[PDB]
Amino acid sequence: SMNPPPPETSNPNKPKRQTNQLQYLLRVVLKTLWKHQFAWPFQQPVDAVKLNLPDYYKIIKTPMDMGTIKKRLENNYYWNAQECIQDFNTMFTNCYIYNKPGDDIVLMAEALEKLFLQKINELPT
Ligand SMILES: Cn1cc(-c2ccccc2OCC2CC2)c2nn(CC3CCN(S(C)(=O)=O)CC3)cc2c1=O
Repeated sequence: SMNPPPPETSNPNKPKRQTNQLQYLLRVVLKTLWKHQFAWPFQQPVDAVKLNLPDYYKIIKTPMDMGTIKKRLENNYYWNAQECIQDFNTMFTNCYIYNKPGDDIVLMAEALEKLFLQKINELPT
């Protein structure tokens, strides 16, 4: 269909290894964004079938969403915090390059992104 398979969320052949930055990404960054009143469009992959968005996956090269990021963090999928930060950035980029600038979805992305960037400015060493 219009929708790709969702990104992989677990890695069965990697060690379990935390870093205090990965702990912060889950317990501070993701948890704060997840509970935000504007999170809901970003809590799962964009369902281009159900939302009737035939151009979405033509335009977006790297699908990403916070449900995938949440599962990745819970499964210790990321080897390092920069991989996770990259996924958040991708998610926001996708929204900004696809959607019309004055739309609610973009207003919502911006509020989430400000919060994200403020928490990343406080990323522990
Ligand atoms: C990340 N994302 C999520 C949703 C969405 C995924 C699941 C459920 C709802 C979703 O978007 C709802 C819109 C209200 C925020 C979505 N939907 N669309 C298509 C339209 C919907 C209507 N908006 S608008 C005029 O309201 O800003 C423009 C984009 C693009 C989307 C996107 O980039």
